[PDB]
Amino acid sequence: NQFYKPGMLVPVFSAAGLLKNGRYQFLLQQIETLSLLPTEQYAQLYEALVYRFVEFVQVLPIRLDEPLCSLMNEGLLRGVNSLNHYIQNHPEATPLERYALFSAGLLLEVAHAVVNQKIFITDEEGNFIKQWNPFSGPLIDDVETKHYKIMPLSSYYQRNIPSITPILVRQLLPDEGFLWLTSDMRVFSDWMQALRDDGRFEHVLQLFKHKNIDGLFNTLPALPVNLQDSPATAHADAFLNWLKEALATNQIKVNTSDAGVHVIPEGVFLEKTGIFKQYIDLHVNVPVNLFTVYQQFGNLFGLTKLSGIDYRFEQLFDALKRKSKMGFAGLSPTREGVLIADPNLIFTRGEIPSATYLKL
Amino acid sequence: NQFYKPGMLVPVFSAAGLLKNGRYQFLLQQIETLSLLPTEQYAQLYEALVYRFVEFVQVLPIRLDEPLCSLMNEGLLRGVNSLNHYIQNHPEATPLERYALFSAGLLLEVAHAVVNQKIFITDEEGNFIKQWNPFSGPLIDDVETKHYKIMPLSSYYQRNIPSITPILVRQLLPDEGFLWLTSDMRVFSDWMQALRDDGRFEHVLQLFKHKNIDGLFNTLPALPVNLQDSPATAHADAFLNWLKEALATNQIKVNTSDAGVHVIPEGVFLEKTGIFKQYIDLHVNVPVNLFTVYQQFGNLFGLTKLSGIDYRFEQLFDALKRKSKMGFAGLSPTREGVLIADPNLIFTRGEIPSATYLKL
Repeated sequence: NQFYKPGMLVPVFSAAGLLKNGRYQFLLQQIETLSLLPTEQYAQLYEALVYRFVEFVQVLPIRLDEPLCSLMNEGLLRGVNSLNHYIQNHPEATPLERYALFSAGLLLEVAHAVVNQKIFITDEEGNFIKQWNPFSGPLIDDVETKHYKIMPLSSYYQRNIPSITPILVRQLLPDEGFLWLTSDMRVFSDWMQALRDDGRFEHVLQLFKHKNIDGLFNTLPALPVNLQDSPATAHADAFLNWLKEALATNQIKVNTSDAGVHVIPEGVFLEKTGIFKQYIDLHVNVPVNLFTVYQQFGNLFGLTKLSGIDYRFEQLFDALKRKSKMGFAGLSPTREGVLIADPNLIFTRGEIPSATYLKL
Repeated sequence: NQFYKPGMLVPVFSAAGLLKNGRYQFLLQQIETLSLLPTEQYAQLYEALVYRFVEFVQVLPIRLDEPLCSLMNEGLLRGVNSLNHYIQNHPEATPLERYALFSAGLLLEVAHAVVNQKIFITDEEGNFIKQWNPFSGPLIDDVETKHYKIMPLSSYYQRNIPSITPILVRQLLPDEGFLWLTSDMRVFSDWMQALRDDGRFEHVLQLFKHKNIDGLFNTLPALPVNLQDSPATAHADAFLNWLKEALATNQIKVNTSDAGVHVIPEGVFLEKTGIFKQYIDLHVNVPVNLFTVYQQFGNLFGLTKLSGIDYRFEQLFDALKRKSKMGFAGLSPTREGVLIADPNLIFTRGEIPSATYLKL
């Protein structure tokens, strides 16, 4: 069992690459038999669904403290084992009911690919290229996408799971599959209810969750993932991890005159000669200058890339009069730095402070 | 204010036909000004959204005891009036926020087109041609669709509103519109929360619901709808209305030997020489024979049409021994009739009885 380490690069796999182990191919063979469908239709409906699911979730974990591959493997187990158990209780289950249950068990947690993290597509060095939009398709739609970073989000977006799930299910199901589900309104209704987690399928899905299910498959392999270093961002990764902990335990002034971090309605502002310098000056034994940490932060969030629209160089605008009375200015108002549009990538373990002095 | 009468035919309109009144064209002009968008983009994003919305909901009421056109008119008012009020409180609202709020207010109740009724597409006489699948597109996708019947459903499907809404919103929004919403995760999050009814937009949407909103538009016209008679089904319509009331007040044996109505897992069975004959024999002053009422029921539910897959001629299979001891049989087991796959079109005002003797 392998876990993601903050800041490492993950390779992208094809669904063929993720499904190559004999255990996954035996599961597909067993699903075909449970499906009651001819081979052409099993391939169209079930096989295509699995491949599109795996391509989409890749090796992402169900939650960030869970093992890699857990999203795909728990999906596949829930689907095959629920379907097997249900059939054993209801031998008359129709082909449509079977597809409905399988797809519900498979896709149950698919929204975790959206809410738990943002995915930064990078080059082999870790430089940001673009941010994955899961609603436009899987990572593999772009044949040049080879590596990505997992950027954790606060728990704030978990509230949207009930809205995201139905969208992503229709996005991932073959068109003919979704059309067939809509051809019976009672099945469709119970399928949509099943997908809502927290109807005829509620009992078996519950048994699955309490590990009380009779399974065809006990376990699925977790293939080894060669996580790689991110040399072009490493100091910026250490900076970010530090900033997250220090915000999580109120170690940093935010929104005051003194502080190098400000929350405005447009996001979280990180002032260069503020929060970055503070980090340098706190850590006297780490071998990096402000220039390099700031540049690497630029590399990490795509500050030079037009695709990185959420992360940009900004300047914000009493302060001078203060330095004249309390300092030596008596002998520019603007503050210089990086704006991150979604503070949930920075405040990942407590409340986002309210917007509160400097403006654009 | 016009209300739907059970069993009448509704004409189909084009969005151009539904939006022709000056008040709707003035609302669109005002929306363009509130949008902050150039004309090309307003047309792509807002105008296309409205036209696709109206085409989809046609003159359907928000609820079956509400006026015709109420779905489209409350949508349009909620959208324009919420957007106007919000802007007046937040003059800095971005173009994306404005589109988000407008689309949320517009589409809020769009799932009512799916859950409140089934729509039977008919010919000018009222003969069933096919059943509308709202997930495949609006009625006007088929250029031959000119008339339809509204077939009320029980309240059972209201539980699915939270799942149906997000699907139908993505289905109806221009692709570029949905993509733009997904480009900011905080806006997207608050938009999805707004769409969930029962975030930055919750306050204005609430004001709308409690009629505490400052509006640009007070009212929208309800165009007159020429509802038409359904001669090829009229006796079947009276039958159905009668069957619904009698089930709603336990006036009919169901699931017993004696009764002409049975609930099996596959739906509600209506026996020809049972429930149809009972109706004839209860109503000695209505001028119709069993043959005509049964045939017209066939016309109503498409029993001769392959598109009417939910409604079919069936035969189900003690009874003979009973007639030998208690009748004159001593001097076929099968029962003949119509199976309706979704009992929520028959039991529209109480619980569906449990499946309980005869089988396929």
